[PDB]
Amino acid sequence: NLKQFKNMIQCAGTRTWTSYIGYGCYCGYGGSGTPVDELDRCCYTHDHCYNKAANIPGCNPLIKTYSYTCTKPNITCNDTSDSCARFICDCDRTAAICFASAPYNINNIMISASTSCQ
Amino acid sequence: NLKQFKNMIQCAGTRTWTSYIGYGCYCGYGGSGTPVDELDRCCYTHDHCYNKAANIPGCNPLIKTYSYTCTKPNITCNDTSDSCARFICDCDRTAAICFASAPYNINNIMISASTSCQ
Ligand SMILES: [Cl-]
Ligand SMILES: [Cl-]
Repeated sequence: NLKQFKNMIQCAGTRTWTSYIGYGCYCGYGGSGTPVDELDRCCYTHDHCYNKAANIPGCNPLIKTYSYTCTKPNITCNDTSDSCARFICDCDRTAAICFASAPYNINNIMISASTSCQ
Repeated sequence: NLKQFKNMIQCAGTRTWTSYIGYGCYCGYGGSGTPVDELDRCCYTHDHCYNKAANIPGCNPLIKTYSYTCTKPNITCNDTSDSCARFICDCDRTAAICFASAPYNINNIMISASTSCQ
């Protein structure tokens, strides 16, 4: 679920979830336009991943509790049988690692209302 | 913000927000397909409202705190000057009221993976 995604974020990276709350055109709730950079691209993919999760029976991306472990900075998704669980854990793990590896452009914090996200 | 929306939900209606965590094709996170009914259309509109809220400077739908009052079952949005606050409070008030007046088809709970939402 979301609380797990937040912990995965700090597991895999140096920045916590709050630094992404309002980044670019896609980090944080919804969004539109072209993802401004790699990081934004990360959030763009994650949004879609969550959308697809809904296409799975009894699967809610924000409340679904999955199984995972953190051996800082390593994240491991343990689910195999529970498809919904494995799918969402993958979404989050992917995003968490993506966030960690991508550069954070302070120039792109707060642009969702600018030409950039049109 | 989201916490204010939850309270608005039980202010205006009988059912609380948990009642709308996994309903139709659009209640809850994201969604796709055709809203199956009135209630689902309520959620469909809200989602769009939130994602339009981003096109406002310093406006994040999930964390922006606005001014509102609840005189059960009446919700009043107080903001005039703070455009972001005013716009978002409206999104939430509209949804909250829409949820209250719309019928709750239990038959439409858990269908996001079915043919209904494609
Ligand atoms: Cl398993
Ligand atoms: Cl005011």
